Amino acid sequence: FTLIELMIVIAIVGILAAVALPAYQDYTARAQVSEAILLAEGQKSAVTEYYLN
Amino acid sequence: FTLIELMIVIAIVGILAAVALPAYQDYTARAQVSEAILLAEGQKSAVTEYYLN
Repeated sequence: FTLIELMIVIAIVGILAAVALPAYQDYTARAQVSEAILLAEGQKSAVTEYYLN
Repeated sequence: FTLIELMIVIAIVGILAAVALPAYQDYTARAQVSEAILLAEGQKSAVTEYYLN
């Protein structure tokens, strides 16, 4: 008898595929969301520039 | 794990927008306040001119 050793595999086979993937496509999103933010960084002072002058 | 690298961005994203902007719209004001002063410069001697003669 070994099957419970196979059972535990197929328990490992059914993986979670952690929410630490989709919370980190949401924070990979935070990466390229930031890529949008880093654009905004340029306009921060330029928009400001119009706003002040 | 990298998120603290994203955290620190969004700490950089929330910028100060330094008071060295509004203290220097107040001193940009000092520029065009001076533009009013540089007008006054002409009247300094002309007002004086009436005052003396």
